[PDB]
Amino acid sequence: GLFDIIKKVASVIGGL
Amino acid sequence: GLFDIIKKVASVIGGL
Amino acid sequence: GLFDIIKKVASVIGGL
Amino acid sequence: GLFDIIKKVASVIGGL
Amino acid sequence: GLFDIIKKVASVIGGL
Amino acid sequence: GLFDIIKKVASVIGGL
Amino acid sequence: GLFDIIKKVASVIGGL
Amino acid sequence: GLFDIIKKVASVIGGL
Amino acid sequence: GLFDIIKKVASVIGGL
Repeated sequence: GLFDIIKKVASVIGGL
Repeated sequence: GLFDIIKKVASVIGGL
Repeated sequence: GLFDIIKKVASVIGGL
Repeated sequence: GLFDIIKKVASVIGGL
Repeated sequence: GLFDIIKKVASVIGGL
Repeated sequence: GLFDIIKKVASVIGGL
Repeated sequence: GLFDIIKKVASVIGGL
Repeated sequence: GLFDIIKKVASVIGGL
Repeated sequence: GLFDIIKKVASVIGGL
């Protein structure tokens, strides 16, 4: 039982 | 039992 | 039981 | 009477 | 009577 | 009568 | 004789 | 004779 | 003879 919401985000990823 | 919200965010990731 | 909210944020990650 | 010029721009909007 | 020029700009908006 | 010029700028907005 | 490798990069250019 | 490696990078360029 | 490595970096350039 978990709730997760990722919303209205923008990113410039130099890593990963 | 957990609630997580990540909202209206932006980033320039040099690490990772 | 936990609530987490990350909201209206920006960062320039030099470490990680 | 007004002049407006938005030129050579790029952005990563976390808000709005 | 006004003149506005926004030129050669970039941003990572965490607010708004 | 006003002149405004915003030129060659960058920012990482934590407030707003 | 030179070696050049540009790898896994992303950018938001306000200039140029 | 030179070796150059630009790796896992990101930037928000206000100048240039 | 030279070796150069620019790695896991981020920046917000206000000058240049």
